[PDB]
Amino acid sequence: ATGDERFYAEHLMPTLQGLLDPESAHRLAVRFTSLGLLPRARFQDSDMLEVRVLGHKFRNPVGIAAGFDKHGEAVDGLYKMGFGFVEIGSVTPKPQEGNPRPRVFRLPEDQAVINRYGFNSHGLSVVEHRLRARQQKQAKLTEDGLPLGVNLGKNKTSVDAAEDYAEGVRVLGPLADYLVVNVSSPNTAGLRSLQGKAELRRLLTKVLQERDGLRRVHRPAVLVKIAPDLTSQDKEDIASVVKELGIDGLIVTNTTVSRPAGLQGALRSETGGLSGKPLRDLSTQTIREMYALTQGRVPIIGVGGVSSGQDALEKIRAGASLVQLYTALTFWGPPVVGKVKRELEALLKEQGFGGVTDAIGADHRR
Ligand SMILES: Cc1cc2nc3c(=O)[nH]c(=O)nc-3n(C[C@H](O)[C@H](O)[C@H](O)COP(=O)(O)O)c2cc1C
Ligand SMILES: COC(=O)/C(C)=C/CC/C(C)=C/Cc1c(O)c(Cl)c(C)c(C=O)c1O
Ligand SMILES: O=C(O)c1cc(=O)[nH]c(=O)[nH]1
Repeated sequence: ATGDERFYAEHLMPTLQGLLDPESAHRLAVRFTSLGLLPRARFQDSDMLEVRVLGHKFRNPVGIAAGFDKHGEAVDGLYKMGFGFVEIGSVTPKPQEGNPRPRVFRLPEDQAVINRYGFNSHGLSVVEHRLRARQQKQAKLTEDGLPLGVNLGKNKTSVDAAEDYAEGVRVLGPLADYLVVNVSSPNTAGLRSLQGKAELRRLLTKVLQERDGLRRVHRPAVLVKIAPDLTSQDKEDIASVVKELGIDGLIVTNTTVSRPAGLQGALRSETGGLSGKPLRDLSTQTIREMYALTQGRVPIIGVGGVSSGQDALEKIRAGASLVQLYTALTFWGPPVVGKVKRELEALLKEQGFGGVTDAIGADHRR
């Protein structure tokens, strides 16, 4: 372990969190990232960490989850942190404010966060222009194993959900290596009902048609991001639709509306999605289920409570080809990225895997 890891985790981050309200801290973190006010990412990615999936090379399998850089303001700073891929968003078609403040809450005793942002978004046009300003820089990054994902949401007041996602595909699809159809935010009324079989098939047919209409060089993979709170029936239905339509992958999972027994944080009963440690194993089990239901043939990006190499490898062994983290960054700061990667490499060696690829879904073959 490094001096920076300890300094950030034990001193700098908790001291600053003591001084800054959650959303102010989030805004400052985005600003610091965009400005490159970041510690040295000392860890060099080994060949063992490379993954080929979704029509792309990923230099390492650790990405930043959606919701950190909602508006595509900090993409390059996120690569400088050592993330193998960056996901921005969620982005809505029209700009919208989201919910009133406060709308993000720390649960320090649980290493968790609850948020009810409600898709605060600069909107498609602003994000489009932001991504266009660095489009060729991104093309080079992608070629060098550092892909970009764009996560799409829907406006609060929109009368046609499928048309919102279609607009996102048309506007940001040409700027993305992959798109995410986010049907799992707990903070937009009626959104999670789009995970239902009939609604999902209709929505995804339209999304895929719009994607297929993009020029070849500008044609992204399409993934669906799902909740950790689905019934067994819901999961069976999603797997069926994914296979029927040839959806490129799944992101598993969004935040939970559950409140696991044992939460200690004073703010545990705030409305919103819960992330971090209490979500971890619920998310891992959802990855495990979805991998089995799709016969290991559908790439999964595993997300929820990853804060160590062990957390990452558990999701990989459960069936994730790639992982993301967010809440761990909020507690431990930028050095957490190198920590996860270093620990993951060590564990892969210890468990006799030649690399990440060999470990994907390994628990299912035990
Ligand atoms: C403050 C906050 C905002 C988020 N915003 C989004 C979002 O806009 N779109 C999305 O798909 N997921 C969003 N998420 C969910 C994360 O992408 C991720 O699925 C979830 O937090 C679990 O990972 P973690 O435990 O590493 O944070 C957000 C999470 C947090 C904590
Ligand atoms: C990348 O940011 C940094 O390196 C530093 C030192 C940021 C200072 C502000 C800070 C202590 C942020 C921690 C924090 C938070 O405390 C909370 Cl609650 C959230 C939601 C986020 C979202 O990114 C978050 O980053
Ligand atoms: O904007 C939000 O509230 C949000 C979206 C999402 O998909 N997940 C989440 O936890 N929050």
